[PDB]
Amino acid sequence: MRPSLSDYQHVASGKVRELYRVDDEHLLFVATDRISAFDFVLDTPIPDKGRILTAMSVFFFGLLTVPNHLAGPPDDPRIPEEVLGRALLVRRLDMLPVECVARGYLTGSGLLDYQRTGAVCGHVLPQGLGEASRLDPPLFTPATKADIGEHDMNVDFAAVVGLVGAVRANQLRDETIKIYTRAAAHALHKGIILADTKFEFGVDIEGNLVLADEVFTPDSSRYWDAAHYQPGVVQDSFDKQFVRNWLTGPESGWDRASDTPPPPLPDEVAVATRERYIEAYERISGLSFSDWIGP
Repeated sequence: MRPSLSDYQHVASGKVRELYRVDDEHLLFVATDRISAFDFVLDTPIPDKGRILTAMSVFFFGLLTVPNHLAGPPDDPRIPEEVLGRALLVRRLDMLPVECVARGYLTGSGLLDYQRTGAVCGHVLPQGLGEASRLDPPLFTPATKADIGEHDMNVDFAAVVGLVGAVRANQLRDETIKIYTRAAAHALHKGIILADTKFEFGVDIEGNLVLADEVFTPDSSRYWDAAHYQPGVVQDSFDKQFVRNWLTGPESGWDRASDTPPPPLPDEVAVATRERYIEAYERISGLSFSDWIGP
């Protein structure tokens, strides 16, 4: 009753997720409890973070109408007991080499590019925008993965055409904006702003576009509390602000500008952070995390 994880072949690790081969046409997509802050994977895990983000991704896959890479239910017998609730059975796709990012608000590298050049990913914007400015319409701001440990590189629409084809590039742009708009409106209705989001897509055997990776997690998207949205200043991270504040506060003993690895988190900060994840999940999904499956 359920295989061991050791029965599958590890094929890729990210900082936070792992991928295993199940057979020629299926993979096991595993979320860990690791958390990243200031581009460091922290020493301290967040309990149940992997299960909560898996629950979130499954919810949004269900909410969206577009084809996705899920290949079975969250309790599929192919999933080992050890990763139950934080692993998904998915179909193998030919992945497209584009980070498909939508921005509803101007922050991070999008804001920085604008402040440097007046444009973001080929979009020449109005003068006078700033931190957390609302963008209307939302922008397609594609990026490509760089070297290990390097940030993704922002690129323009012509670069996407060169990567995947002219018609496919149009399709990626249209789908990215459409599904971001739907999910952002849903979340905002529940009091959470999805400020931006990153998608990865693949193509199936028939040439069909399929949404893959994870969707609208607080790792793939900037979550903000709508009740405190204030254009012109930096918005708190809904999920990670307790972690960021402790690390840069007087108790950590850590100098962020040293680029030395940060120290472990207090247990109470890790537990509070877990609670923020559960809060975001339950408010967005209308479901109870106590009903989500586990070992």
